[PDB]
Amino acid sequence: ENLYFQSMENFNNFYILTSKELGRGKFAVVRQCISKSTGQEYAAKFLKKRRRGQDCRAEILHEIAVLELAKSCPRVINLHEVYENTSEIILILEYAAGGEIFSLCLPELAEMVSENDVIRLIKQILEGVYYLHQNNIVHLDLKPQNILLSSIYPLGDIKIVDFGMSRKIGHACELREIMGTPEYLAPEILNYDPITTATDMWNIGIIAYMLLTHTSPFVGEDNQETYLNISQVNVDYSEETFSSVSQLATDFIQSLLVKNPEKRPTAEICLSHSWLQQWDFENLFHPEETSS
Ligand SMILES: O=C(O)CSc1ncnc2cc(-c3cc4ccccc4s3)sc12
Repeated sequence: ENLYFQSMENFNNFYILTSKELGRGKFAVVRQCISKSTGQEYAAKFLKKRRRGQDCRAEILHEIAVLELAKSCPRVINLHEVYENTSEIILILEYAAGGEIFSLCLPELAEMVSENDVIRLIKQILEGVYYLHQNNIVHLDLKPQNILLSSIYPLGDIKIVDFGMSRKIGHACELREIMGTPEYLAPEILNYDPITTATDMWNIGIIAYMLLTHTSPFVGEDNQETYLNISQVNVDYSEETFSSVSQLATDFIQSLLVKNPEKRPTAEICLSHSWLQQWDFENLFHPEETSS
């Protein structure tokens, strides 16, 4: 195999890895790096070209092609550079210093996140997913671990990451598809129904539910119970779980967590939801009744 991307010798001339390991999966590791020339921080993602006995360089090229298309969208993590060695393709990504939005979904941080914050983060996620869907990209892995923040103190802006599972509308629900984290899989995936933009909208429903309740809508004692919860759309909307959650947020979640993907609103329709309509109080409102 000949290498396509910039050499490893150039990587090590231009960047130094730091002792901050950001992430590790079976066939990928993310490590913080610093430009030796500017001191700017980046995330270096090391993708193995050989996985499960399969040559994956074509799939990695398709993933880079999707990041490259979304680089005008500030809700999507930006790709800076690409390097390659014998076993890895290395993505130099924008560093999202706040880490995962998942942290905001733990009971511990609940008291540090307002309704205002949750409304803004969901609006920013919808802006990203709107942009992807207008370009016929379905992300298909929008778990809260795949939405990052530019900062937590104070609360910054969202960055969608990890286009490993992304496809076009109408692609087959193959073996890769049906191997997400069980609790985050849409009902149409459990039924090997075809890929829809509606699958991402299901996941935005889950993210809102988790930010607002600090609980998982679908997870059970075991995968069997998780799969029953999803396939039956068995969701806890109890007075105890929702005592401090507004009706408008409940409406937003309930419009997305529906079994039939065709009944879920689009990203565009979600951006017009009454829950997300808020006036910045520091701006001067111009009413319908003019002074003239
Ligand atoms: O998985 C991927 O496809 C890319 S992951 C990634 N990309 C860009 N910037 C950051 C910052 C991270 C952070 C993770 C983490 C964990 C603890 C404290 C701070 C942080 S900041 S992960 C990441």
